[PDB]
Amino acid sequence: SPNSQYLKTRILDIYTPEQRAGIEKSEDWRQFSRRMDTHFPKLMNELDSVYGNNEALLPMLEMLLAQAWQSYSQRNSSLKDIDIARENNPDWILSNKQVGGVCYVDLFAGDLKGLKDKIPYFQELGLTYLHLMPLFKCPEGKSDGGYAVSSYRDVNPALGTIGDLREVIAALHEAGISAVVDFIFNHTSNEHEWAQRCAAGDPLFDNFYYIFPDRRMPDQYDRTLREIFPDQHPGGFSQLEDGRWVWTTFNSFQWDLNYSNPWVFRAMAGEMLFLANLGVDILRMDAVPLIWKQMGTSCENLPQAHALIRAFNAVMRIAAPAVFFKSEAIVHPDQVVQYIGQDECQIGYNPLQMALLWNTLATREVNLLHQALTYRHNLPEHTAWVNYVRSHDDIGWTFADEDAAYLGISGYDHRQFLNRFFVNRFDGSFARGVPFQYNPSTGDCRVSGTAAALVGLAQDDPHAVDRIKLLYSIALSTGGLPLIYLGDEVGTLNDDDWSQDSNKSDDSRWAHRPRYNEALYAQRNDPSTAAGQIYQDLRHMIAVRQSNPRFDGGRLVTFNTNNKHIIGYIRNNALLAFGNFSEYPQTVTAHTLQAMPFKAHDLIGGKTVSLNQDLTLQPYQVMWLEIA
Repeated sequence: SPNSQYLKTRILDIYTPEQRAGIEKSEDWRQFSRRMDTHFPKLMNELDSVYGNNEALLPMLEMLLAQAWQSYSQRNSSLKDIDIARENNPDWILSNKQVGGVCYVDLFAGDLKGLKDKIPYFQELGLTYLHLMPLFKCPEGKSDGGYAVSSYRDVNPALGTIGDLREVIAALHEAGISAVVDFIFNHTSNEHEWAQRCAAGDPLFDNFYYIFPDRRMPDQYDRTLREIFPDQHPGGFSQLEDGRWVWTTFNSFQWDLNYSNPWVFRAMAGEMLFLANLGVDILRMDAVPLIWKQMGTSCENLPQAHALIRAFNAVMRIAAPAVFFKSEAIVHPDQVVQYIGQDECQIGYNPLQMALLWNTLATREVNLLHQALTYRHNLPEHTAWVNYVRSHDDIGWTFADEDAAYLGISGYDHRQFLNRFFVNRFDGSFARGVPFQYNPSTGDCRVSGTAAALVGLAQDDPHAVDRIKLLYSIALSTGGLPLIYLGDEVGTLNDDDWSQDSNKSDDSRWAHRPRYNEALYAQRNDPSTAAGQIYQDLRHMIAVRQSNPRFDGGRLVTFNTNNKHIIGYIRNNALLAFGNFSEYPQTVTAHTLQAMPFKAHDLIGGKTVSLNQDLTLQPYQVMWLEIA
């Protein structure tokens, strides 16, 4: 094994003796060299554990670090300031000041120039964090909504150019907003140069994917593979026109990159460095669990997958310290947290909390949510959750069967009910959702639909607006970076005309992917409209959250309310939150509140609340009570 000093002197060899002396004395090299010393041992250890005595490891690493230096050398000085800032403030992600949003550039604002025009609106809403959906080249028609990448460098012409993208990031940065983009590193589209060249038998792209001669290995692999999109194909493999079979976890036009090849890592680390230099603050690590395969296993959450993401982490610690990771691990809760670490993904989506928010609206019972908040919320130091109500994807019921069993709940049966309820196939259901990927061999099913459609706003349920307010309050107050699915703040309903479009007809997720609703955004300042009610509520909660330090950090302690319909938790021993999930008034008794101060200010309603008597919460009422 080499070391940091060794590789530094080999990196410098591209300069003639005269230049070398000037480079070694410079600021950029000093910082790069210092960071090499601090972080290279982690990088070496992580890559060694995956590749071992692979002949390609040394020369790949020298090539990678040579590019890391070039990349950091070129790096704009504005970004180097954020590098130093975040290097000295690892907990920036954990501040109550952070409130995030997500949107498609096309659907929300037409193009990138239009998105830039929407930046004053984001400031009005209070956003410090904006996730922009896949921006780069993708095949015509079906492309998993941008997640089948055909070019990591060529921006979608319908969205604009790379120059427009740079202007956006710069304008966002001026407005105090972090730019967040997808790092689609598990797979490319079948029309990507790498894909074509690999399949053509170009030796330069040998083993960039997993291509098999026949069904022998596919059949063996399929024994233990989960099916993500059963509607498209069975198992995890698709057949090429020449009869060969390729690894396709998702759609058949999405080919799994082969990380068992150390050159695929270098390739993707090179793409990561490019995104860093555009000024991306947070990379959303798409489909993290799938990047390592092994016969006999589910090819999910494998030790080598975690190792590799930690290798990517070290590359950023060396060449772009500002760049943080957002893990997309939509899996078992035990496996979800294993991606969250300072040396892996600093943050990650919190599907457990999200799925239970919706569960609790359906059952009216807080049990699973309480359990999850009690035992699975707190994280290691310098890490945070991304708490959300809805997203661009379907909802999966990813609670732990083991957890639910402790509460005498059958996981399988409960998911049957949830799916039936949220697609309006249970008596008296307020939800108006659409089935997604019903699998008849596994009984599994997911749910599409917007937040507003799932709470009952489409049929004007009198309780609808209060349900949205309740859900977002919890995402905003539990601890973690809250993410708003833009459009939710005005109660945007489904695109009910999704399925008659043949490019979308087999993908029900398009139902909750509607265009900018001009009518609802026009109503946002009108307190008589649902759009206005929702908007003022969320804006108020965003304001409170950002200005009140009782929300700071990601730690919480649950408070047993002794009412099965009411959630309770405490932040920083100073903010006590209650959330009523029943559509009827519900009471927290004087007996339960004995330890609390006699009176407390409620940041939601603005009133003083007397806690030395019974406390009756209105249907779906939320309280944020300052107790210290």
